[PDB]
Amino acid sequence: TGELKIECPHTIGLGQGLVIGSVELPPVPLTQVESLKLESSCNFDLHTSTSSQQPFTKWTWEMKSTSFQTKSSEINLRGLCLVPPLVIETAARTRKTIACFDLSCNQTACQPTVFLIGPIQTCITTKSCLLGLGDQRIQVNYEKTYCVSGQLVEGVCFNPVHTMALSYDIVTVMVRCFLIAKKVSTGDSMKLEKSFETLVQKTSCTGNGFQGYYICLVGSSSEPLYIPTLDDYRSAEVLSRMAFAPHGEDAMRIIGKVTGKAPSTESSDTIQGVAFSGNPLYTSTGVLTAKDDPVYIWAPGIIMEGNHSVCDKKTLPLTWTGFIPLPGEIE
Ligand SMILES: *[C@@H]1O[C@H](CO)[C@@H](O[C@@H]2O[C@H](CO)[C@@H](O[C@@H]3O[C@H](CO)[C@@H](O)[C@H](O[C@H]4O[C@H](CO)[C@@H](O)[C@H](O)[C@@H]4O)[C@@H]3O)[C@H](O)[C@H]2NC(C)=O)[C@H](O)[C@H]1NC(C)=O
Ligand SMILES: *[C@@H]1O[C@H](CO)[C@@H](O[C@@H]2O[C@H](CO)[C@@H](O)[C@H](O)[C@H]2NC(C)=O)[C@H](O)[C@H]1NC(C)=O
Repeated sequence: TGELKIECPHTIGLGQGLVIGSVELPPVPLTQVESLKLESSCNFDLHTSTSSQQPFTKWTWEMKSTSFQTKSSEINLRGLCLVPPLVIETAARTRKTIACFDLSCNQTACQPTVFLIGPIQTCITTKSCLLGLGDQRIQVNYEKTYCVSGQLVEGVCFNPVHTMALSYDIVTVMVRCFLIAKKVSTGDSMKLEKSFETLVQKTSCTGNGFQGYYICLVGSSSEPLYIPTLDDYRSAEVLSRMAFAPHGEDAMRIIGKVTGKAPSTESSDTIQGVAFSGNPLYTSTGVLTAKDDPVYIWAPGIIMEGNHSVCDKKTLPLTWTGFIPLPGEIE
């Protein structure tokens, strides 16, 4: 039994906050990954979006005798954290709970990371409940916070700044973000990879057309944070940490550079990365930055290219976990 801890605040407050928790489970063989279904015995209202079938290009490597053979094909996965637009943003109002997983994989095995997001009211209704994923049971524990006004962060009770203007103590908090595909008809407002390129590039990249955004939750509970929100200091912070740690923040053995075709029907290579063996470390899921219409990739045993300074064959991860410093008061 794994443990997914939810830190519950003393009050609901302004209504629009969500709780979030997550746990990384033990390795399962690859052949079992396509069968994985999240089950819930919990007394909450599961959003059905994530358990539908979702098309991915599977990209894999084998030793050959540069010394690699890669290949790819299109498959359907279910239960992954591909959250539709507005679902997280309006979950406090709809009273919907999002439960989904990401995959961190080597060639032969995957560690699912289960994410649970939902309304703060769940803390009134629920002390503990169970999720299942394949053969693993997950104990969700809702636990009331030691603090009076904030959250337990690095063993310290902390409340961040709230005002919209400019004016403190500084505490480093966890941020968890989910990639959302969202197109507009006209212009470049949703061209997410262009935002990264302005932050970390010298010269002009021609074709990074992916349209979407990240939706993030800060700490154990917060209102959703949209990335990018141009004049928000927290958005700026998350983007900068993403730009320097594109596979998130926290033995794996690097073998070499690999390329491949995504989707597999492409005549030439559209993706690159670094093949590895040993313990999976980063998530193995992302989207090509080059296509407006998302091309989703699952690349077990390969760290797909996420360096924003590169122009071609790069990706954005489906989920991203890191840390940002927040100004506020320790109490
Ligand atoms: C992908 O990652 C997975 C998980 O990280 C990894 O598979 C695991 O590898 C370890 C070690 O390579 C396996 O450990 C074995 O566990 C059994 C359980 O009873 C032990 O009995 C074994 O012990 C013997 O082997 C050791 C070899 O050094 C000795 O020190 C020891 O005294 C024993 O003789 C053994 O350690 C584990 O079972 C698997 N896990 C899974 C889920 O299959 C895998 O190697 C990674 N894949 C790649 C391609 O890198
Ligand atoms: C991210 O990508 C850029 C461009 O490929 C890499 O920048 C080069 O890095 C080498 C060694 O650090 C330098 O000698 C080159 O002059 C750099 N070129 C440019 C255009 O900046 C960068 O190292 C990559 N970051 C990684 C792999 O972490």
